[PDB]
Amino acid sequence: ALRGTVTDFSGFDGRADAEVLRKAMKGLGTDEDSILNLLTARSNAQRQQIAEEFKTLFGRDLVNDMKSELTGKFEKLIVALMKPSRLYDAYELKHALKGAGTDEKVLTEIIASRTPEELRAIKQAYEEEYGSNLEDDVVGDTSGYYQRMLVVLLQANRDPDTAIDDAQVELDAQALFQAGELKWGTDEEKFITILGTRSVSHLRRVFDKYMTISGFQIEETIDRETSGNLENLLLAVVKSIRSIPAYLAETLYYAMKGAGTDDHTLIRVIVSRSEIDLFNIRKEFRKNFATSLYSMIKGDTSGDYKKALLLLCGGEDD
Amino acid sequence: ALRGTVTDFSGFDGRADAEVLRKAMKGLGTDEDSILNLLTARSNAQRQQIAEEFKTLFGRDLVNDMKSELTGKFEKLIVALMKPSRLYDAYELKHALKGAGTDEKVLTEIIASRTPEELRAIKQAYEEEYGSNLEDDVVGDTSGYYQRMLVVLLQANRDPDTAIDDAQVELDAQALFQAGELKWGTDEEKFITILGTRSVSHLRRVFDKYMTISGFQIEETIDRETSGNLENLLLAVVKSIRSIPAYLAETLYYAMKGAGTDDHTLIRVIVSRSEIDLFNIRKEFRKNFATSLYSMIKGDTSGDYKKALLLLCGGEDD
Amino acid sequence: ALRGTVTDFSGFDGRADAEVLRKAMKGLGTDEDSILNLLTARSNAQRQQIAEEFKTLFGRDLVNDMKSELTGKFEKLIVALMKPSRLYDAYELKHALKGAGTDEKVLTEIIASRTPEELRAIKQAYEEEYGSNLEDDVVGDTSGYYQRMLVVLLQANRDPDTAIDDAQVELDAQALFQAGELKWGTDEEKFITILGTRSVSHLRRVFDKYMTISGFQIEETIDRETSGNLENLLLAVVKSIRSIPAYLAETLYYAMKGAGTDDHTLIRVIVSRSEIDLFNIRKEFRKNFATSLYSMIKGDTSGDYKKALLLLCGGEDD
Ligand SMILES: [Ca+2]
Ligand SMILES: [Ca+2]
Ligand SMILES: [Ca+2]
Ligand SMILES: [Ca+2]
Ligand SMILES: [Ca+2]
Ligand SMILES: [Ca+2]
Ligand SMILES: [Ca+2]
Ligand SMILES: [Ca+2]
Ligand SMILES: [Ca+2]
Ligand SMILES: [Ca+2]
Ligand SMILES: [Ca+2]
Ligand SMILES: [Ca+2]
Ligand SMILES: [Ca+2]
Ligand SMILES: [Ca+2]
Ligand SMILES: [Ca+2]
Ligand SMILES: [Ca+2]
Ligand SMILES: [Ca+2]
Ligand SMILES: [Ca+2]
Ligand SMILES: [Ca+2]
Ligand SMILES: [Ca+2]
Ligand SMILES: [Ca+2]
Repeated sequence: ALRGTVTDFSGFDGRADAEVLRKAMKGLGTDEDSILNLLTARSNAQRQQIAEEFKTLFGRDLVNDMKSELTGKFEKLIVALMKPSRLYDAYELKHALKGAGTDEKVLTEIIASRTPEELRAIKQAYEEEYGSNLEDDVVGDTSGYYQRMLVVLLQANRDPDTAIDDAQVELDAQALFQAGELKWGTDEEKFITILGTRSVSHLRRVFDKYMTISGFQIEETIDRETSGNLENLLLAVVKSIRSIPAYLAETLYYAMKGAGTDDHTLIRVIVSRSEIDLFNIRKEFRKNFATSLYSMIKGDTSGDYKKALLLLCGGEDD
Repeated sequence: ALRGTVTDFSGFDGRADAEVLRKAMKGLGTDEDSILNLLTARSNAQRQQIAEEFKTLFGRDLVNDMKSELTGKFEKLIVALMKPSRLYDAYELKHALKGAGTDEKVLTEIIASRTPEELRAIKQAYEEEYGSNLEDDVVGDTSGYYQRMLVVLLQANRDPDTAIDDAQVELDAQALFQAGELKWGTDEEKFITILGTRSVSHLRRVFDKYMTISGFQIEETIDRETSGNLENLLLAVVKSIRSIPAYLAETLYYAMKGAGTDDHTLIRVIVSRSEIDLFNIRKEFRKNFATSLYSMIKGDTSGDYKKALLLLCGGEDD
Repeated sequence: ALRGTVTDFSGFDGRADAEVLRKAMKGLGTDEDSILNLLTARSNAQRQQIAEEFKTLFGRDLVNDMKSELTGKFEKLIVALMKPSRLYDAYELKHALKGAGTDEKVLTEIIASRTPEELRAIKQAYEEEYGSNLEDDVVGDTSGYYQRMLVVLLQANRDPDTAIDDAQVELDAQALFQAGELKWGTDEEKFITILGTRSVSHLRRVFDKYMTISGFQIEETIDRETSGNLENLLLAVVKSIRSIPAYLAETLYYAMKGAGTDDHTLIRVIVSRSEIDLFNIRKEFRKNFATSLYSMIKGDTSGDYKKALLLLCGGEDD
C-alpha cells in the first residue's frame, strides 16, 4: 500500500561507492554529478554504510568532506540525505526549537503527520542525540492550546483502530458541534481530546457524520472557530487523519506555489518521506493539483539541487 | 508479615480519574477535597497512570497543575504522593545534600532504615535522575566516622542471614565490649565493621549477648561512647536492626511530640512507607506510645493536609 | 600462545587482603612493602574485589587512601595497577589528549598495538567514562595524514585473516612500491589504506614480497619517504603487524636506554600488558637486546617502585 521512491540498490558494494565519492572530491574542484547520481540511488541505510567504508579506507569523515566541497541548497539537500533516517525528524524538530524564533510550521507538520509508532521513535532518538526531553523543549517554546494539542499528540497514545461503534460516532460528532458552532466562543479542550486521542478510523467516520449534522466540513468549522497556530495544527491533524500522503502533498504544493520556493520544506518532505510514502504523495499531488510533483519541482528549482530532487522524486509522467 | 496502608484500587479507571482531577481544578478555585479523596485512595503506580491519562486527554502536566492550584503543607504532601515510589527516597536524599546546609537527619533516617535491596535501587535511581553518584555526593558533604559508616551502609553488602554461629556471637559481643566500655576512648572502626556488615539476625543475637556480658544495652554504650552525628547514626542502625517499623514509629513520634511538628519528616515517613510497612509502624507506635498514630496526627495537623494524612494512615481505633 | 606474568591468586580472600592493606596504612607511616607484595600478587579483577571489600569493611576508598599514603613513581605505579583493566587504555588516551600539549607517542603506541577487538572495547569504555567520543577527541587534537591513519585504525575494521591470495599480495606490494619509492613525493593515502585495512596475515606476506621486489624492508621505505608523527605511526603499525610483543619490547627498550627513564611508558607497558602478553614481551626483549627485561629495569629504577616493577615482570633468569 505505502510505497517510497528510494529503495536499496541491488548489488551494493559500499567500498566501491566510497572510492567513487573520494575520486569525486579529491583535488581541485568537485564532481557534483557523480555525487548526486550515486547518493540518490542508494537507500538511507546504504548511505550510512558508504560513510563507514569511506572512513575505514581514508580516515576522513564523508559528510564533513562533502560539507567542505558543496555549497548552497545542494549542500543542504545532501546533508539531509546523509542524516540516518532514525534521527532526521528529531534533527528537524531540534532545529525548529529556538525560543522566540521557533519555527511552528515544522513542529506542526511533523507532529501532526507522524504516527504514534513514529513519534515514540522520534522522542527516543531526540533524547539520545540531544540529551533533552522533546516534550520539555516543546513546552518551553510554545504556549496556549497550541502547546496543549502538541503535548497530547506527543503522548503517542491515540486509541487503536478497532471495530466502529456508531453511537460513539454520533456522540463525538454532536460533541464537536456543541463545542464549536453552537457555543459562544469555543471549547478547545473538547476538540483537542477528540481529535488528539480517538482512533484514525473512528475520526474519519466522525468527520462524515459531523458534515451530515452541521452542513460544514470539520475544516470549515476549524477556520470559523479558531485562528493562528492552533488553527494550523488542527487543520494539519484533520488532514493527516484523512490522508497523510494528501496532507504532505498539499504541504509540498504550498512550498512551491508563488514567488520562489520554501526550500527547507521541500527538502524535508522529499527526504523524510523518500522511503515511506513519497510514491503515494506523488499520486495525491497529481490527483489534487493536475500537475506532476516532478514538473513543479522542475519549474521551481535550479542546478544540481534540482537534478538531485528530481532523481529522488521520479514520476516524470505522473 | 509487612503490610502497607495503601493498596491498588479495585476497578481502577485512570481516564475517569484524570477527568475528575481536571474538573477539580478547572476554572476559578480548586476542589481540594476531591483531589485528596481520590489520590489517597490510589496506589503510587495508579497515580502515575492517572498522570499519563491526564496528559493524554488534556495536554497538561498533572503535577505542574496541582503545584499551581495547591499551597502550603497540603501541596508538599501531594507532590510527595505523586513522586514515583522508585524515585522518592533518592529525591529526599538529593534534597538533603546541600554543602554546609546538609540535612544529616534525612541521610541517617533513610540510609539506616532501608534494606540492602532498597539501597541498591536507590543508588541506581539517584544516578539516573541526577547524573551524580550518591556515594560521591554523600562523601562530599559529610566527614569523619559518620561519613565512613554511611559509606559502609551504602555498599549494601551486609552479610546474608544464615544459620547462627554461637561462637561468632560471643566473639563479636566481646569485641564490642573491648572496643567501647573497656577502652580509653573508642575504637569506632570496630563498631562500624560489626554493625555495618554483619547480618541482621546475627546482630540481634549479638545485642542480647552484649547485654549479658556488659550489663548495658548496646544503645546505652553508644550514648556513653559517642556523640553528635555518629551517635545518631549508630542508634538508628541498631534500632533498625531490632525493628525497622519500630525505628520509624519512633521517628514519627519525635516529629510530632512538642511545640509544633516536623512536617517534612511526617510527610516523608508516611508517604515512603505507605505501601511497605506503615501498618506495622502503626502497630509499633500504639504499643510503644499508648496513643494511636492517627490521634497524634489528628492533634498535630490542620486542614486538607490533616485530612489527607489521616486517610493515608488509617487506624482510627488502633 | 600469548601469556601474561600476573594471574589470579589461588585461595584469594578479598576481605583478608583488605584487612592487610588497612593495617599497612593505619596510623603514622606506611608499610609500602606489604602493599606492593600483595597488590603485585593479585590479578586486576582481584584488586577490584579487594577495593570493594575495603570500602565495605571500613567505609574508606582504597585508592584514595593509597594516594594519601604513597608518593612519587611508586604512587603512580600503584594507581595504574588499581585502574580496572577495561578502563586503563582509555585512561591513558584521555590523559594524552590535551590540545597543543598532546602526547602523540601514547596515541601512536596504543592505537597501533591494540587489536580491533581491543579498540572496540576501548572506544566504548572511553565514551562511558568521559562522556566524549574518542574519535572526535583524537581528530580535535591531531592533523594531517597522522590524524587520518589514526582514524582508520580507530574504525577497528581491519580485514579478517582468511586464506592468502598470492596475486593480491603481489598487487599490494607493487602498489606500495609505486606509491613510495617510484613516486616523486609520496601517495600517503595508498599506504594508509593498505597498512590500515588489510589483514595481519596478508600484510606479513606483503612485507616479504615488498622486500623481494624493491630490495628495501618496508620500514626502510617509510623512513625514506616520510617523517614526523606519520613516520612514527607507520613504523609502529608495521612493527605491530610483525609482532605486537616485539613492538612493545622495543618500546620498553627505548624507554630505559640512555639518560634516565621514560617512567610513564615503563609503567604503562608493564601494567597494560601484565595479563596479556608480558611474558612474550620478555622473550622478545631477551632475543633482541641480549639482556633480560628484569636486569634493565633493575638497573634503571629505585626503591619500592623498582621492587614492584620487578615483581610484576619476573624473569630473573630470562
Ligand atoms: Ca575537491
Ligand atoms: Ca564542479
Ligand atoms: Ca559548504
Ligand atoms: Ca463558537
Ligand atoms: Ca471560548
Ligand atoms: Ca480563522
Ligand atoms: Ca515558486
Ligand atoms: Ca482552578
Ligand atoms: Ca477550595
Ligand atoms: Ca503552589
Ligand atoms: Ca571507652
Ligand atoms: Ca578514641
Ligand atoms: Ca552521647
Ligand atoms: Ca506537636
Ligand atoms: Ca598511615
Ligand atoms: Ca614506610
Ligand atoms: Ca600521594
Ligand atoms: Ca617517493
Ligand atoms: Ca607527495
Ligand atoms: Ca624520515
Ligand atoms: Ca636509563
